[PDB]
Amino acid sequence: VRWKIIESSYTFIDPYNEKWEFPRNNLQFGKTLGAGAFGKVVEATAFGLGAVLKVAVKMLKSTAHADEKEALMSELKIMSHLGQHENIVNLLGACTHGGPVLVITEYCCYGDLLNFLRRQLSSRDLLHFSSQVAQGMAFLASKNCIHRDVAARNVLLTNGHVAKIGDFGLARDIMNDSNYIVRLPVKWMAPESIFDCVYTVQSDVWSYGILLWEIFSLGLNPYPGILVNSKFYKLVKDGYQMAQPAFAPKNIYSIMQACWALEPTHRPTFQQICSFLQE
Ligand SMILES: CONC(=O)c1cn(C2CCCCC2)c2nc(Nc3ccc(CCN4CCCC4)cc3)ncc2c1=O
Repeated sequence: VRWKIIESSYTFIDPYNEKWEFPRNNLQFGKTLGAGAFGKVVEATAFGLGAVLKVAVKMLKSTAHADEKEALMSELKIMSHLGQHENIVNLLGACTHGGPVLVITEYCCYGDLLNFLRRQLSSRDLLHFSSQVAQGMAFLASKNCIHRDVAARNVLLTNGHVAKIGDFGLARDIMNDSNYIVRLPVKWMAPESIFDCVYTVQSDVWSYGILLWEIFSLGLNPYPGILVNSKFYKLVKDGYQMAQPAFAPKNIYSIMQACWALEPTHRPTFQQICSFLQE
């Protein structure tokens, strides 16, 4: 679904600090980048932030009620508490008074990784995206935070084509995206998450392996030509794994295979992945 802080790094608190408040009159809205069922994000210019800056602003749609306004405040609260990292879309501000709740984050000018992969690209660039995402994920794991939608569509590229992850669950067009199965991104999910609804850092690691396959296939849909149905679930349960992508060095495919261990404890950690990638 969306990002979640779990217990045991140690979790002292379950996450609004008004230090983040920014005046909404100092934002000018531009184009819409995307929207979900209850949320949307627009690009904006913010004047005097922290500096005149292109930023992304997340807000509710008209269709949202108090339940959704709370999920948005709850996302703002998680973001305020995690702290900053180069490979996360960072919180910059919020407007929680004088109007609808606005959450202000870094704008990533190159858009999403999936579309970038699909549109020259070098092997070193692919390895960098892979490392950048792994670093963001190790950061989250170090904060006892689970992502639960790791996927190329959910990695953004900013200046220097540096990759960032973020919690885009409220602004993700889920209802009109057939990769979410009546709604879960099943082709990216670990078996324990499909068959037991269990979600852990290790389940995120499985999804990371799927992301790697997307990157090194240059954006193929996972499990090419295979429909999500009974046969699909039996395959993954029975240990079926996608073939090595055309642009993956064998050592990178070995990371995927490791991420896809059926036993979650036999999967690597994100720090181990970063370490191996740096080598
Ligand atoms: C924590 O809250 N932040 C988010 O939800 C953000 C959402 N999205 C997005 C995450 C992906 C899903 C949508 C919001 C962002 N997209 C960009 N960059 C971006 C630029 C261009 C495109 C393409 C725009 N066009 C596509 C067709 C018509 C418009 C997409 C993303 N920069 C930041 C964010 C968030 O902080």
